[PDB]
Order: sequence, then C-alpha cells, then structure tokens
Amino acid sequence: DARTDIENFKIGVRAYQQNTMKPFGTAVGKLLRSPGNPRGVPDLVIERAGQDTLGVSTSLVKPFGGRVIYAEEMAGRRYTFYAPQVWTRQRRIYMPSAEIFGTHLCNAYEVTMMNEMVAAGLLDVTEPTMVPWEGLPEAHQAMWDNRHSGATYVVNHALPAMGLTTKDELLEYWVAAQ
Amino acid sequence: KAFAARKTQTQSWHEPASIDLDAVLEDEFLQRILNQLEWAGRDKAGERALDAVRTGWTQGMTAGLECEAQRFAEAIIDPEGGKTGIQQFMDKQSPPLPVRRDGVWEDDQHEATKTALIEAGDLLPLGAPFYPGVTAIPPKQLAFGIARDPDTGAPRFGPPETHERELVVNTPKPGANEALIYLLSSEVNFNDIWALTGIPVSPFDAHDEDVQITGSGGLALVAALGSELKEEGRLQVGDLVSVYSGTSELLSPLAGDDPMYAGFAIQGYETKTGSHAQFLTVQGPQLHRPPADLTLEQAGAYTLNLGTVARCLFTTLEIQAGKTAFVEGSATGTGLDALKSSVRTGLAVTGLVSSEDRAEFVKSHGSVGA
Amino acid sequence: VINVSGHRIGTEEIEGAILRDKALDPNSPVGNVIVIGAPHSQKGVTPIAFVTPVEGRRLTQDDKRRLTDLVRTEKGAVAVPQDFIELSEFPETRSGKYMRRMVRAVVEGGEVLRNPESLDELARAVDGWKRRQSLSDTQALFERYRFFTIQYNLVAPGKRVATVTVKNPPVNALNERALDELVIIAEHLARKDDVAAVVFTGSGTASFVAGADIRQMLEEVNSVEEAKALPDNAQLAFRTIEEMDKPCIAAIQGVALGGGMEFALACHYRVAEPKARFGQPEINLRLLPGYGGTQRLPRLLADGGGETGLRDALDLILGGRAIDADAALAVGAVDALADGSDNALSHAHAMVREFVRSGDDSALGKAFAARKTQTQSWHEPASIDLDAVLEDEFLQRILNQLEWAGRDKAGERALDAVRTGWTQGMTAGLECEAQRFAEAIIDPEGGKTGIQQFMDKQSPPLPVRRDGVWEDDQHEATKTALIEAGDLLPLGAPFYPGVTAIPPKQLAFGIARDPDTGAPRFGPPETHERELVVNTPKPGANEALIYLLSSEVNFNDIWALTGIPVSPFDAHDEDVQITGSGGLALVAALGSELKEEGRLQVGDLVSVYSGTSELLSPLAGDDPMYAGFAIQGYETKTGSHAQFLTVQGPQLHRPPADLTLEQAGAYTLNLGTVARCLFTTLEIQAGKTAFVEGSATGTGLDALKSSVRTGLAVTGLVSSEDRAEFVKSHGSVGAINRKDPEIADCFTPVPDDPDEARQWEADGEKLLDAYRETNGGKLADYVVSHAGERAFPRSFQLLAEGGRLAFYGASSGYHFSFMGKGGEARPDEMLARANLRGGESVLLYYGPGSHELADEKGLEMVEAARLMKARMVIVTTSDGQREFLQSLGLEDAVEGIVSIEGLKRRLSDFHWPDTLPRLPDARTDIENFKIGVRAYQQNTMKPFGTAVGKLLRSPGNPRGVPDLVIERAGQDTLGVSTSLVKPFGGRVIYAEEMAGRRYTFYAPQVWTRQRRIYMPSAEIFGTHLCNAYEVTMMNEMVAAGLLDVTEPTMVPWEGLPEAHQAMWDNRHSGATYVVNHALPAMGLTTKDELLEYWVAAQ
Ligand SMILES: NC(=O)c1ccc[n+]([C@@H]2O[C@H](COP(=O)([O-])OP(=O)(O)OC[C@H]3O[C@@H](n4cnc5c(N)ncnc54)[C@H](OP(=O)(O)O)[C@@H]3O)[C@@H](O)[C@H]2O)c1
Ligand SMILES: NC(=O)c1ccc[n+]([C@@H]2O[C@H](COP(=O)([O-])OP(=O)(O)OC[C@H]3O[C@@H](n4cnc5c(N)ncnc54)[C@H](OP(=O)(O)O)[C@@H]3O)[C@@H](O)[C@H]2O)c1
Repeated sequence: DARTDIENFKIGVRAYQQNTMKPFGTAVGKLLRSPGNPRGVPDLVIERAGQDTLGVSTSLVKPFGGRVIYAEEMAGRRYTFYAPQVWTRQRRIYMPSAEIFGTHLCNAYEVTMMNEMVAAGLLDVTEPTMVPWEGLPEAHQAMWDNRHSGATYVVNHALPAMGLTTKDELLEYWVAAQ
Repeated sequence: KAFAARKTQTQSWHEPASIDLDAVLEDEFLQRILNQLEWAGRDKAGERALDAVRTGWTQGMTAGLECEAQRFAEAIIDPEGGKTGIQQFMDKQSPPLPVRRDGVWEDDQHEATKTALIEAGDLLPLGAPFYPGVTAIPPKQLAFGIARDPDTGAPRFGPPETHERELVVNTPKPGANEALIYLLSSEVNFNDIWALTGIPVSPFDAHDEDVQITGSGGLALVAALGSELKEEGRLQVGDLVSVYSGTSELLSPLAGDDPMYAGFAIQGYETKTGSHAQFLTVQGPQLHRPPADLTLEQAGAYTLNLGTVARCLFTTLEIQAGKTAFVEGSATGTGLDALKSSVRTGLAVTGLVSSEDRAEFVKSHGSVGA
Repeated sequence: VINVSGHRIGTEEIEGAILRDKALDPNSPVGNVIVIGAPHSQKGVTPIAFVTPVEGRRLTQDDKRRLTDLVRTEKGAVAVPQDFIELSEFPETRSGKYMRRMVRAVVEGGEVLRNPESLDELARAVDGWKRRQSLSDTQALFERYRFFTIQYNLVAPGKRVATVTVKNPPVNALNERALDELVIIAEHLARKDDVAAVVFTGSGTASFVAGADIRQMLEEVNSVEEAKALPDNAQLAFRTIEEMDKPCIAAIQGVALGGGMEFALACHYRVAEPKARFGQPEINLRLLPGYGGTQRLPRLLADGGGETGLRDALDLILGGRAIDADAALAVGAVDALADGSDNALSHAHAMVREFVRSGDDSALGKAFAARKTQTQSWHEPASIDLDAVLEDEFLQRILNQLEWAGRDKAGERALDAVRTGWTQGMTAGLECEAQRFAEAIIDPEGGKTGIQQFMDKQSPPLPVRRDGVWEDDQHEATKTALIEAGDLLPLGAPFYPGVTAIPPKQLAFGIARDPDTGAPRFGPPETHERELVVNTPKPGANEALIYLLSSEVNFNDIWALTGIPVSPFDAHDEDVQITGSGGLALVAALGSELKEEGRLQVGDLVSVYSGTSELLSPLAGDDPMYAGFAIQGYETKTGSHAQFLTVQGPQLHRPPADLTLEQAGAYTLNLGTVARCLFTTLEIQAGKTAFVEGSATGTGLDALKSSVRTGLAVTGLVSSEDRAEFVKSHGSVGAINRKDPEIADCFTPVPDDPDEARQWEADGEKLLDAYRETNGGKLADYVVSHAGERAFPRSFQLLAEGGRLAFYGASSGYHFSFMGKGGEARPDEMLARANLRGGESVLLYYGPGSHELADEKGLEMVEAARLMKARMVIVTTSDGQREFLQSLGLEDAVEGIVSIEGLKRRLSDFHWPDTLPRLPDARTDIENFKIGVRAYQQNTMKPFGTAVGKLLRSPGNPRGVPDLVIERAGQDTLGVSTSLVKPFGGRVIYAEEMAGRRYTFYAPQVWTRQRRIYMPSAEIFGTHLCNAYEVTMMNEMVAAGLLDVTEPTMVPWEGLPEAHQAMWDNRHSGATYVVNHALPAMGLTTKDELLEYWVAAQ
C-alpha cells in the first residue's frame, strides 16, 4: 500500500509497466500500426473468462472510452485490475450481465448543465459546513479520519457574514465592517 | 556589434578572472547547497565541479576546460559517480535536488514575513475587502499547501493538521486566456488531501516549483482578464463567479469531442497552484455564473463533487427513473450528492454508511433504506 | 390600513393578492399570509409580508418574485411588499384565530399572552430584517440612479475616488433621462470636496456608450423645444465634466460611438480597451454631432496632428465610419490602451492612485493641467485654415457621396457647426452645433428620414475610409511598385518559414466597396471577383499566420462574392471582403498561446479547416458549432483566397501523408460537411438505401462515395446522362437525370391550392417509379439534399416509410415545401423519438385550425407532455379555447396559455400566417426580399416569441425559448415553429396524419441552426459543416481508406473567377476546383519536396 510502504509500491508499478505493459504493448503496437492508428493502440479488447488478464487489457486499451468486453461465463471466478487505469482514463468494461464504467470529474459544459439543473430545482446544493481560514488543516484531517462534522466543508477566505446572496451585499458589508 | 563583442569576451575568458571565487562561495545559500549535496551523495560531484570552475577561474578557460573534461570522464566511470547517479535517475530513485534561492520557506520566519509585507502594501491581510478595478493587486499573498524542505529539498508531505501550512507565495499573473481571481471561499475536496499527503503520487512530479498550493473550486471575484478573455466578452472584471477546477488544451481540435480528453488536469491537485489561496489564475471556462438564488456559502461549495456526480449519473451511467441505485458514502460528500441526485431523478436509492446516525440521515433524504 | 408614502392601502388588499397564488397554483407553497406596515427610513411605512408555508414546503426566491408580481398585477406597484418573511407559524389563539395585533406590535416594537411560543420566531425575523434595512440606508458605497451607479472608494484618508458606470442595457445609449441624471452626477461630484477624481465607464463588455437613443429622437421629438433639450442637456453634462476641478478619466471598455465618443472627449484623459471602436455616425442618420463632436474632436485631433489632425476629424464626422483602437490612439483620440491583462478601469484607478500620491507630478495631474490649458484655447479662434483643408481630394469624395446618399444637407449643417466654432470659438460652435442638431432631428428630410431608413435597414452605404480605396486603374501599377520594393512577394513566390521575411502587403481575390459610393461591388465572379492588394495579417495569441500554397474553391465563396442572399459586409466594418474556406499552407508565425500548446510549429505543412468558434467558451465541450460559430471567408472578413491568412489553432491540421499536395487542401469543407451529414446527423447504416442530390459534383459526389463505402444502396440525382454514367462508375445502384423530359417538369415546389398540391404529388409518380425500379422495390432510407426550393419536395417524396432526410443548403431558394407522408403516431411515442427530457420547455398548439373548443388530440398531447414532466405553454386560436382549458385543472402542467385572437387584439400589426409567406427571389429582387423577411420577424416572430417567452421564462430558461414544439398537422405553421424553437438541436414533432397536406418552412432556419423535425413516417434533420474534432475523424478515415478524396481540378490563380463562375452555371470541368497559389508542380507529396522544387526553379 502506498501509505505504509510507498518506495516499494512505486517499484512494483514500474516493474509492471516495464516488464509487462511496455514489451506487450510494443509487440501489439507493431502489428496494429496503420495510417489510421500510428501508435497501434487497441480501441477494444476481447477479454476471456478463463484467465485474469483484465489489468493488462484495461491498461493497454486506448484511454478515454477504451472498451474491454467479456462474452463467456464468468461465474465462480475472480478478476482484477488497477483502479486508476479505468476511472481516470474513463474506460468501460462490458460483461454478459454486468458493466463497469469508469468516470472522472466533468468538463466545463457539463458544469453549465449542472448549474442549469440547480437553477431549475432538479439538483440541490448541499449547504456546506463553513470553516475559517485557519480551520482548513483540521477540515482536511477530519475528512481523512472520517470524522466529518457535516456533509461537506468550505473554507471562508473573505466572506464578512453568512447568508449573503449578492455581490453588492458582499461589497456593502465590507465597507460597513471597516 | 554582438559578434564583435563576444569575440573580445571569449578571449578574456582565457585569462584569469578578476572576481574572487572564494568569497562568493561563502554565501549562506551556496553553503546550504553543499551540505545538501553531502546529504544526497553528490558531494564528490560537487568537488569535481568546483575544481574545474576554480581551475579555469585562475588558469584561464583553456586550463579549466582541460580540467573539466578529465573530471567529467572520471565521474562517469566512477562507481560512486555516474554509474550510481545515472542508474538512480533511470530507476526513479534519485534524491531530490535543493530548492532555488526564491524557494526557501522556513516556519520560524513566516509570521514575521507576513506582518512585514502587510506593513507595506505588498500583501493584503486575509479576509481583506477587494474592490475589482479599484484595489491594487498585491504582489504577495497567503495560501495553504506544502513546500520543499529548505535543507534537503524533499516535499514536506504529511498529515494535513500538522503539515498543511500557511505560506507566503506570489500572486499569479494571468495569461492571454486566463483570469486572475480573488477568492472569497474554496471547496474542501478530498483530492486536496491526496496531494498534501503525497499519496500515492507526488504533486511535485508534475511541475518544477518549490511549493504546492491545493484547492479545486470556490467562490471568487474576477480581478483581471487576459487579452483573449476580454475579446470573448463573456466574463468581466468584478463578476462574482464560482470556480470549475478542470483545465484542458482549449486550442486542441479534440475539444469538440470532450475537453476531458484534451490534455486535462485538475487544478490544485495536478497543477502547481490552487484555490486555497487569496488569488488564483484560471482558464476562462473555469469561471461560471452561480445560480442566483444560492447563498454565497453555497455558490463556491459544490462544483467538484456535484459536477462529478452529474457526469457519473447522467453521462456515464445514464440512470433511468424508477430503477434501483446503491451509493457508497451516501452520508457525506459525493455519495450524498449522488444519493440526493438519484432520488430526485426518480430512483429507489439505497445508501451505505458507517454509523446509525448516518443511516437516519440518508433516510431523511428520501432513501428506501440504509 | 397602512400609509405607504401618502398612499392609503389596506393590508387585506395586499394579503388577498398574495393568497391568489393558491387559487392559481394548486401546488403553491403559500399557506397563510399577514401583511404589516414596518417603519421605513423614507417611505414612512412599507409593507412586509409574513407568510407561513404549506407543510413540507419552502418559500423559494422564485416564489417571492412571483408573489411580488402578483400584488403588482392585482392592486398596484405601490402595494408591493418590500420583502417576504417566511415563518414556521403565526400567533394562533385558543381557537386558531391569528392575532394580527401581536404581529403588528412586534414589528412596530410596541407593547404586545393568550397563545404559544411562535412569538419568539417573529422577533428573530423582525430583528434580522430591521438590521438589513439599517445597512441598506447607511451604506455609502453605492449611489444608484436609474441609468447610472456611483461607486465610492477611499484612496487617501480624506480623498474618495468615484466610479460612474453607465447602464442602459442593450448598448448603454444615452436617452434624455440618462442625460438628466448625468448632469446631476457631474454637478454633484464636482461640488464634493470629498471626491478627488472621477472615473467614467460603461457596464458590460460590448459598449462604453454607442450613441444617443435613436428611436427617441424619432418618436418623442416632434418640436424644436423637445429637440433642443437633448444637446442642451448633453452638452451641459459634458461641459461640467470638462470644466470640473478634478481629473475625470474615461475608461472605455467597449465602443464609444456618437454621443459616447462625445462623452469620452469631454473627459480629461482617455484609456481604452484594444477592442473598443470609435466614430461619429450621426451623419448616417442625416444628423450631425450635437453633443460637442464638431468642437472637441477637430480641436483635439488638430492640437495633436496639426493640419492633418483637422483633416482626420473631418473624415470621422463627414464619413461617419468607425475606427479601431490603434487608429484612435494614433490620431490622438485616446491617450492610452490597456494591453495584456491590464484593463481600462483598473488602469484608470491606478492613475488616480498615482495622482493622490504625487499630485501634479503624476501622469494624470499633468494630463489634467494640460487639458485645462487645452480647453481654454478651444474657446479662441483656431489657427488652422479650415477652407484649405476641405480642399483635400478625399474630403471632396465624401461630400460628393453625401449628395449621392441624401446626406449633403446634413454635411452642410455639420460643417456649419465646425466652421462656426473654428472661427468664433468653441462656445459659438457649441451653440450653433446644438441648434443645427435640433433642426436636423425634426427636419422631415433629415432625422425623420435618416432614422427611419436606418431602423428599417434601408440606409445607403457610408463612404469608405481613407485607407479603403481600391481603384482598378491603380492595381497593377501598385502591385509592381510594391514587389520591386521588399513589401509584396510575387504570387507563387517561395516562402521558407522562419527565414523569409513576412511582407506587409499581399495579393488576394475578393470584393471591395466602391470608392465613390461605398456600395460593395457585388457581381458575377468572372466579372466582379477581382485581385486586390491588401494587408498581410498579424496573428493573435491563439492564432497562426499561414502562407497559402493552394485554396479550396467552394460554393459559399460565390454566395459571398455575389452578396446573395446576405452581404458579407454586414458582419464586419472593413472596406474589403476576401473569401476562401480551406486550403493547404505553411505555418509562418504562431501566437504566444499556440507556442505554449506545442502542437503546431513554424514551418509545418497543414491543411486548413474553415470553422471558427469561441474556443474559450464553456459550451465548447458540447459542440464548437454551437459556441459562436462562423465560417471563415464567407462569414468573416478574410479568407484563404490570398497569399497570407490568420486562423485559429484548431483550423490547422496535419494532412494524411499518403495524400498529394493537390488533394491535401482540397476537401475539408466539403467532405467534412458530408461527414457530419452522414455519420453524425443521419447516422447512416449499411444495407439501407440512400438518395443523394448533385451526386456528380462537389458535396454530392463526396456523399455518394462515402455512402457507397459504408455499404448503402446509393442512387444519385443527376442532370446529364454523362454524369449519370460518371456516378454509376462510383459503385452506385443507379442514377436519375432530373433534366430528362419524362420527369423534368415535376421538380418544382408545392403549390398553395391544396388541390393542386395533391395533384403535384401525383405528378411525381413517374419519379418514384424510376427510383424503385433501381432499388428492388424500395424507397430511400436516407436522403441528402442541398439543391433547395426546386428539388427538396421531390427529394422528400422519395423518402421511404421511416426514412430520414438531411440537408445543408438550398441553392434554388429557401422557400421549402413538402407533402406530408402517410402515418400517425402517439404523442407519447413522438416525444420519445425527440428525446423529450423532464424540465425542457414545450410549445403546443391547441385548436390548430378551428374555433371549436373541443380538440381531443390537443388534450392527449397535453397529457403526453405532462406525464413527461414538461414545462408547457399552450397556444390556442381563440379566447374561448383558452378559457375552455382553464377549467381542466392543468395548472400543474402548463405555465400559461395565450390565444392568437388575444395577441391580434393587443397588437394592431400582428400577423399569423396560414403558411410561410412567399418572398421575391433575392436574385431577382434583393431589396424587397430583405423587406419581406423583416416583416415576418417584426409582425410575426418577435411578437409571438415575446408573448411565449414571458410565459416560459424560468431560471432554467431565462429567455423563455422552447426546447421543443408539438406542431399540429391541420395547420401550416412550421415556418414559425422552426423559427421559434431554440437553435442548435431544437425540435418540432408532428403526431397526426400529415398525408395530402403541404408544410412550409424557411430553409436556413433548419440547416444553419441544425434543428430537427420528427414526423410519424419521416424525419428532416438540418446539418451544417462540422467541428474541428470531426475533421480529425475525417482525415483519420481518409488515411485508413474508409474515405476517399476526389482529385481536385487545379486551376491557376488567374482562373479562380472563372472557376467560381463555372460552379455557378453548373458548367463544371470536373468534380471540385482548387486554386493553386505556390505549388510549383503537380504530384508532390512532402514538404521537403515542395521546398526543393522551389529552389530548383529559382
Ligand atoms: N475522479 C474524480 O474526479 C473524483 C471526484 C471527487 C471525488 N473523488 C474521490 O472519491 C472519493 C470520495 O471523495 P468525497 O468527496 O466523497 O470524500 P468524503 O466526503 O470524505 O466521503 C468519503 C466517504 O467514503 C466512505 N468510506 C470510507 N471508507 C469506506 C469504505 N472502506 N467502504 C465504504 N465507504 C467508505 C465514507 O462513508 P461511511 O463511513 O459512512 O461508509 C465517507 O463518507 C475520494 O477518494 C475522492 O478522491 C474523485
Ligand atoms: N451547410 C454547409 O455547410 C454547406 C457546405 C457545403 C456546401 N453547401 C451548399 O450545398 C450546395 C452544394 O455545394 P457544392 O460544393 O456541392 O456545389 P456544386 O459542386 O456546384 O454542386 C451542386 C450540385 O447541385 C446540383 N443542382 C443544381 N441545381 C439543382 C436542382 N434544381 N435540383 C437538383 N440538383 C441541382 C447540381 O447537380 P446536377 O445539376 O447534375 O443534378 C450540382 O452539381 C450549395 O448550395 C452549397 O452552398 C452547404
């Protein structure tokens, strides 16, 4: 685990890449080379229920929509993969009766859609637990220790009072506080 | 003029220099480095370096160059030199280099520097009112994050409550597509912690700065705009805006597909600076108009957690009303935003918690169970 | 009873109006209401509305805003609550009665026993409220006028700075009331010793001040007394600012035009944004500068530039054209520009800061003392010979143009004002200017005509600028002169990026305005498309400069060159238009941000995509085509038919390497449009059939080959047998000759008489027999249309059951028509097809053709949309139909209803057409075509969209635009519905038997905004060009062989006009044309082969 022993964790990640993914991707890449796919990366992997190579396949398939499929019976077997390879690159695994879709943050257009839904009521902004500037380290630690005092934290930088709702209220309270 | 001047410059380098090399080497920081080289096993290389510097400095560049080449060839084949240093760099096990002069953060000198800069007009106190277009943008600012140890150069990672420190850093200048914003608040997200701790990846590996400021989101005022943002005419100095933390290659043809797939990076977590600071530079499309009916505490609180949940539920999963949904961590952060959002979408949402209080909490948000 | 500022009003009257929400909305969060008169600093007493909500309900700010407009519409704006205070409960007595006095006592602070503990919750809310009011009445930061805001800020312990911001929202125009406020503001701030300096600016990013209110000078000035008030008020404000004893900076963040330019000139220092533009367009309305322009502009520019300064000032007044900010600074009309991340307002305040700290040593203190001296000298006669300067030959070309455009008497008035002050002093000029301005306004042959023409879009052109004179006699002589010096490279000259100096002048093909009249010289390409000498552009931060080796020859060029149906000059302010959408070029220079990107490099061989968009908008992540999109060369001022060009980074692409140089920059516009049409819009599938218009040339050919290569049974429309053979040789199942005498006469629009229309449909029977004989009994599953008005109806008739037509053009005309296809469907299913989502805004027509209040299908549609959680507005025919619906308890579904009958009652000139009104072809009759379109917009759309919008406005849809329209087959309002529904994906759906009826709409409303129409048995999707990501997918498929570039028919530089005309006449000598600029040979395949053949030539 990267917490208890990070120097040996980094070595294991590198050995995986250098002795498995790089040699294997190179060989596959030479055969998939084409004017349409210069780097020779698979768009889709057909995995097989009778082995546990899913980590390699998710790590080799193209980033951002790369797909891995199973068609055979997977009952009674364990499969494994490296989590960041699927979510941070948003890769998809289609199985006969189940699907695992990686997802990572959002793009700026989806934010505008989100705020459109917040305006329309379809979404609801959880009211944050406000924290002073000095309380930020404690809020981080409270999250890390799973001792949340509320649903979600926000640090106050320069809000003169809580409850304000317009820019003009902000500036007005500032000149009043002096 | 330049070639004729350089001609006379080089021929003067063949004669001993008129500057005292020994005196400058007494500099406190140049000494800090030497001790750092000792700590990192490069003290021998340092000696060879200063030998060639000193040789050429007193016997002419020629005599120096001759010396430099011999030490370099010796250093390579040296079992304790290049054979160790190069293998170390190539196995990603190299000790850190020292910091730069402009990157020394010492705990005992922070509060003095803060107050001195505030005595001058060089740093605004925290919470200070800022009227865009009127208030002078200070050159310095306060912020939270991690810095490299001045003595060893290693990132001072650790538990947030003891290692996330308030620091005096520079106020950034926006590029042509960037805005400078004065932060009223900042989102407190878990990616802040992964960085501050260095688990499982060091944020310093993605940039070449001696300090890391985290922070992905918040409420801000527009303080300045790059030339192209003014051409766009969407934003305006003085606008109250919430911050979206995603950054991408806005000039890539691939933007039509998804900016997430065009050199994407989360600010504060995968960039040198973030929103846990007084001032921040952001790309244009990071700034948004908050929904009007929200309070100022609400406006800068949700764009990371709720934006992620929105993509997860409506883009990736494409959830269908009436269906069942199982959410982890349904009582805090993203889990709660997902719990709430799926309930409102019309699903039969069940939540996972680690306390009976949290189970009642999610049942009061419309869950069929906990 | 409360006395709201002497207005006696009962609290019950206010309470009742608030309670009406419960009678209008069965889901109202309002439960109980009490209204109290709370003490107010000035109003004396002001009504506060305490409300307890329904169980579980909260009182949103959208609710308070609705309950506020409710008292307004019911009683009056005087009886409006200042705030709405929510409470958990009211003081209830033994039995339940509400103790109004208890609440009144607490609010009023008086001495209130018989009831529960609610009393504490009131005080808490009254306390909180009474404190927000104290802060409002004591705040000294903002002074809020109707069209201005003053923001004070402490700079030194006794010196405040004042920021006066103009705010009249569309363009910050100054109407009379704003001049009234601006006088008071200037006089007040002048007397405040508290205020050390003043900074004027405008809100928003578009305009500082773009002029006086033009409509007001026409509709509210019917006498000289009324007219004289506008100069008199405006000049007094500007004189007050000018003569003030404090530095007054104009921070110009947008355009400063007309009165806004006169506003800035009144100030002591001027700092502007590089995007700001400046001018005096009053002459365009047969007026003149009336707020000081005829005095401060020639005086200011003459002090800076001597005789020439005066000349330059006469250019701006008599010509009336605007200049960019670099020119304004050069001539001396502004003093500084805010480069980089600096902005006008901050810059100004930094000058005030340095002035408070250094006084007269500051740059602002010197400018202020200097201006003082400057102003007083304007009050004496000027030293420059005016009559002599007016002998300048270009000033004469302007005067001769004013007579041509009917503005000579306006010019005479302006020179009179100029000359009066130039000889007698600013004061005499300002008096004469003011009188002449007011005389011109009321003058029937002046303002009354000019303003009318301007608003109705019937003004003649203004002259060209002094620097925009292209005379054909001069071209070849100027070209050689520039070439012989180091300023212009000969056409086809080698260019080694990073080595060859960039010439300042260049050659290009395009259209210039006539130097005598200012009218664009539109005409047939071979006679009117001309080679001109223009400037080599300079790239912006996100832009690149490229040296064009070849150039795509596309139809949009021709539409631009001929000014049909739209002038390319309406979208910019230059004196020359250059077309050209795509080509092959080298990279010559990269802006700061394209060097940061790292993708492009100086020297790269690249193909050009013609799409431009707001790269920095958040909406990029959706589709760049929906983020301020515009095609270069056609919808922008410059194009690729030139030596040099500037483009956005995303326009430049790496061509497939296995292509030749001729192909590389030859296909992107066409095949890219075809790509989005086939693979994105239609989503064509293998095994289906398809019908492709113009299959033998251009986009049609690209579509044919691409559809064949995806595995479809493509037949092509064709006009000559020789082309039908050519099309068949590309793997098609067949072709059809639209000119064959057996079917030629049937390719026409659908007549108005419904009986003729159904006969028209029969007359296409021979056509469908032809198609079917070649497709094993089947009709077209897909259709690609672009010919337009005279082929779309038949192309639609060729569709199969459940087929999908797309189109991206309409060469024959934009008046589209089609006979509906048999088939009925459920509103349920149709809204599903259109992917109706909860929260989207829907428009539904009720009682479409009749006055009978029963429309069973109409109610079914309401029920369908209601079940999908849709914000609905209903449009009925009559008031009886509207009142019929109001008894069906649809309040939880429809946000409102409006009847066409009601709009006709309230709007004399509102027109509801039975069908798209036919207009004269722009080819034949341009001016009357332009007149008819704006009649539709002004008398049909703008009224009907406003009424609908006001009922659909919500936070999620601030501008109240329908996301989808449920049309009705019994009417032909499709032109309205396609014009109203949001652009970029908007949808209209039919769910009823459309057979035997005609339906009409305006072509560009569907394709250029890519709106979709769903019908039971057919679908019409608009498509348009493509985004730069789709281009990467195109070249990707090209390299992979899934797509094939058609070899371009290469023509020389001198042949581009003929090549364009060949396309226009359908006299093609090949498939598509490309113009060669600097390709030394044909068959080259690498950049290094290009440069090596250049050296071999020299
Ligand atoms: N890819 C992205 O873009 C993105 C975006 C946002 C967040 N994240 C990541 O998602 C994770 C959550 O972030 P957050 O904002 O929601 O943090 P949070 O507010 O602190 O909540 C984390 C939740 O995890 C639950 N939890 C902890 N250990 C668990 C376990 N062994 N099994 C089940 N639940 C456990 C806890 O709930 P209970 O104890 O009640 O069960 C806790 O509420 C983080 O790792 C974050 O880095 C990623
Ligand atoms: N929306 C967009 O982005 C976009 C993009 C590209 C092009 N366009 C437009 O689509 C149209 C074609 O562009 P292009 O480059 O392909 O032009 P093109 O190369 O000149 O070909 C147009 C074809 O249309 C056919 N045609 C002319 N009149 C016809 C009629 N009354 N009925 C049926 N067919 C007729 C002709 O073939 P036959 O006469 O042999 O039958 C002709 O070959 C133009 O109007 C263009 O403005 C739009």
